[PDB]
Amino acid sequence: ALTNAQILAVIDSWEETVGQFPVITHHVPLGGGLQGTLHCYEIPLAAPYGVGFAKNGPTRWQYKRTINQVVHRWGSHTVPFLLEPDNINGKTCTASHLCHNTRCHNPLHLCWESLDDNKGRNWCPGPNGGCVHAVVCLRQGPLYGPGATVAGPQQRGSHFVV
Amino acid sequence: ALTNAQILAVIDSWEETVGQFPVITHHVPLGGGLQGTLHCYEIPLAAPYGVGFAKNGPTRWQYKRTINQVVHRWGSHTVPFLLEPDNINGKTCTASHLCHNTRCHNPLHLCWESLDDNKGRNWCPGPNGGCVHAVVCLRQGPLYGPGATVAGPQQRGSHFVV
DNA sequence: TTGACTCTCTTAAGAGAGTCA
DNA sequence: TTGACTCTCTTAAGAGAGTCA
Ligand SMILES: [Mn+2]
Ligand SMILES: [Mn+2]
Ligand SMILES: [Zn+2]
Ligand SMILES: [Zn+2]
Ligand SMILES: [Zn+2]
Ligand SMILES: [Zn+2]
Repeated sequence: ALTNAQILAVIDSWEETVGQFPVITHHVPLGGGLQGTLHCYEIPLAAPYGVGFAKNGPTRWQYKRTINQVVHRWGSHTVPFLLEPDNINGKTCTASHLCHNTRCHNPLHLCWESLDDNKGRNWCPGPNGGCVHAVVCLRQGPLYGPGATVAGPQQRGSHFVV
Repeated sequence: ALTNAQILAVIDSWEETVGQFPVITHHVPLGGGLQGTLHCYEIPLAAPYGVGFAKNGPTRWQYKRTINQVVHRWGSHTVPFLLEPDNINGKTCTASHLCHNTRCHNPLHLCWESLDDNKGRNWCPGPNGGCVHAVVCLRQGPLYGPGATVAGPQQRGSHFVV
């Protein structure tokens, strides 16, 4: 809600509730042939999810609280960043999963960045494979690799140059 | 429907028309602090675009040919790949701009791959910066770099560990 | 047969808001 | 007030198909 005190109280209640989600250990590629361990705090698969939480999509949730007799609602991963600017360079700020695990709500696995920055982490080589993200990746992106390209650049005639 | 010879004739007509598009020389980052040059064959900004071409969206075009009284139509960048498989690993193949220039129709700047592989090239460090794409990038992706993250992972209490 | 427009759809990273009990 | 559902929207890489002359 409007007051900084009210916002801190929302963040604190959110953290307390998410802190009771089951902690699931995931072993993950870091890049460079190395492996690490992440501890994700995962929202349940089905109702009930926790005080204040409800599912609005297969992998989408919202957090809601009643303040001054009014309901206030947020995307479930946006709550840690309620005191941050909600845009950057004219682009909407988004909650970005460093662990690439949608159900996870561990704020130590989230950052707040443009949708382009967010998406791009899917292909990052990782913190031990050359990640250059200023807010560093926690793991190699799940889509990093050589790809599966069916056909490369080609011409039949002689009209084009690279 | 269309025979192999007829499909080859469609590709040849497409190449002959695109070959006459304005050729624009662009200096581009290759990764590793090096600069290279790409030559893009750019479809015009407004009609007329060239024989067989029409705009279906702000940055979308189609190629159309009528053969034996039947109208055939293709996405304007898909024509080089009409003799290739149209899916791989259960994913639809898409025309993917190695030059990251939508208006460009140079077939030496296109490859044919899943939409995820396609998107991922936006963040590639480039052919002289560590590209691991099996069909190699022609340039560093426009979105490669440290990013502009507004807020990183953080908690107010002590409920979480990474 | 052709040109120049029109419309909606896909994907996978993300969102907001309403209906009931 | 809190819970458990419903619906559609945004972005930026990509698509198919209709209408009229
Ligand atoms: Mn993400
Ligand atoms: Mn692309
Ligand atoms: Zn996590
Ligand atoms: Zn990274
Ligand atoms: Zn090009
Ligand atoms: Zn590459």
